[PDB]
Amino acid sequence: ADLKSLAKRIYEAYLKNFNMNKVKARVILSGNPPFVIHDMETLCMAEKTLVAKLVANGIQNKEAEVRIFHCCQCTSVETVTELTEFAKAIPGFANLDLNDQVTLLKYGVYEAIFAMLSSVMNKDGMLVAYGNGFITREFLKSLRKPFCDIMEPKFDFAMKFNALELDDSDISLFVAAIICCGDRPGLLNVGHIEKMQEGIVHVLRLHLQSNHPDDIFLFPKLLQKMADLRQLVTEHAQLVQIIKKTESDAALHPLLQEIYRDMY
Ligand SMILES: CCCCCC#CCC#CCC#CCC#CCCCC(=O)O
Repeated sequence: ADLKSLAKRIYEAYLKNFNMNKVKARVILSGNPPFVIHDMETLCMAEKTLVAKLVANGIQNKEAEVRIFHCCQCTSVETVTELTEFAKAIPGFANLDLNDQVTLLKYGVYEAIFAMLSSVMNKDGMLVAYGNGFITREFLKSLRKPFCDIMEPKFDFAMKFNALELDDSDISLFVAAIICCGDRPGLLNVGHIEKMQEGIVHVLRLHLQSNHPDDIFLFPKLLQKMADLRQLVTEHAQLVQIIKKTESDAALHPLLQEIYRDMY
């Protein structure tokens, strides 16, 4: 009935459940300041401070590229936990069957992750380790294949996404819409999910109209970004499969393995 109140509920749930938001990220990115990781020396320095356990194995430590990939996985795993609690604020989600809830999150989490990753990215690098590290885009590109191909497509998406100049009130509803997709494979009650999707997308459309009167096409632009994210995730899963088969040391967190299993 009152779509403005619903938009605010989602926004407040977004601020409460995600450790990073765009406002907090910009404060850090503008200038315990973040340690800058721009080469192997500064990577090893940062690890010894921020993730000492990971490099406390002496000569048995993993290769630098594998340690980085492992840190990315940890971030993903944490964002999954945050996304699962955020989903409860979406009208109708908690009323869905448990199996449908799992399915929606299975296919949505990485689309949501790459969307929200844009908030901690600029053209030179990205915030990591809960805002305490900044790793340069060029360093990540300098890694040996195939690890240098992980983040660059995400930077490419983020640069265009950030040019839309969304704020957290927009992003929170966008992430909600990502989760409420009625065309996910294997859904039980597609009808109820489609109605849930229609409701949240209705809220998103009205919010964008009020919050961005200067950009009349912003809503269709974001619909297209949702399609772009789906393709970005499919391509990411393909890369993860190559790493799994060709990099014996690059262990995949079990929760993420289940997410990728039978996805695409
Ligand atoms: C001392 C800390 C050093 C940080 C090193 C670093 C780094 C780079 C980074 C980072 C943040 C992130 C993320 C989510 C993701 C993803 C896709 C890949 C994983 C997955 O497939 O889940």
